[PDB]
Amino acid sequence: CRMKLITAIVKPFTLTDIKDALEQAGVQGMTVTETQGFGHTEVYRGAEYAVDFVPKVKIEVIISDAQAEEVINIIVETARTGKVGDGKVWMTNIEELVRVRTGERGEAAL
Amino acid sequence: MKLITAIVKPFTLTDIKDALEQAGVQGMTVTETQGFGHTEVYRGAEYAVDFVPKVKIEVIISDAQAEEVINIIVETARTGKVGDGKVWMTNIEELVRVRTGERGEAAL
Amino acid sequence: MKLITAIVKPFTLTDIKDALEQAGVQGMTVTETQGFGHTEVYGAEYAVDFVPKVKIEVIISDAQAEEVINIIVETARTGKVGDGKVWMTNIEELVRVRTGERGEAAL
Repeated sequence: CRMKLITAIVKPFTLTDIKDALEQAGVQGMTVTETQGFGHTEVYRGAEYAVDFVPKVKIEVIISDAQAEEVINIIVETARTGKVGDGKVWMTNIEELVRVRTGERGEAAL
Repeated sequence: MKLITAIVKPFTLTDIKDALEQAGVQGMTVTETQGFGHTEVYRGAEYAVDFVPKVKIEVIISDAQAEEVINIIVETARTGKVGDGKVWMTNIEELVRVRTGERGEAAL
Repeated sequence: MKLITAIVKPFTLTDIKDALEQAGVQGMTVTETQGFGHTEVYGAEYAVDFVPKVKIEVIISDAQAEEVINIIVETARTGKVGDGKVWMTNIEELVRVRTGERGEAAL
């Protein structure tokens, strides 16, 4: 069983819907971090400073390769609003996974 | 090169930092992140109203040390109570030190 | 498809974004993160000192990966310790949320 990390950067107000849709599908362990994209600029002692940012959330969930397609579609179809900046979803390969409490590995750790 | 990522209870953070230093492992970075533990309805929409604070720690380590870094994090983050989190490894295909331009193992 | 990640000093952020933008590279996201700089106990130790950094991530094709890495390395460099690191990880699937485009079409 091959592990995969699904990462998505989406608009913040889609978070709860994304959570609920993944829970409904038996997918748990989602974590979320606040992040930013860029929208003008100002100068101060030799550096440029953006004064305008777009708030996003980065969500991550770990699942088996067999669920990956389903999970990606759930996130995409739930995060979409039709406006620019709806975000991206990408997959990365996980070579080893350990559940801290039990020491379980692989599928036993999902 | 390998990236070790772990999401653990916040209060284990500097025990983990100390344990990795003792094993000669440095370069850790930490970001605050949230898990989920309840939901509220407001105008036909659902809003998560309950989050669990965690920290996301990342360390870049040679393949030779990857397994002991994983097991050091696991034993030090472990409380036995639920929510202890997870540790995982992803492959790094290129690594560069910004200041010197060194690449690969020279960049650790 | 490749993910470029960099931990850099926070005052380089908009310069790096400017440089990448001039090279036609878009989609950068940035997250505040912390490195370590003394300690007291409470029964666990507690570090009272952290060094602020910014994590930047940009997704690019294999073809541009080396250009992007050098732009970030060159723009983020100050010459003083703590300048950070840049690393590349493989992306196996990429989807643009608004359209459903995949792969190269999702950049």
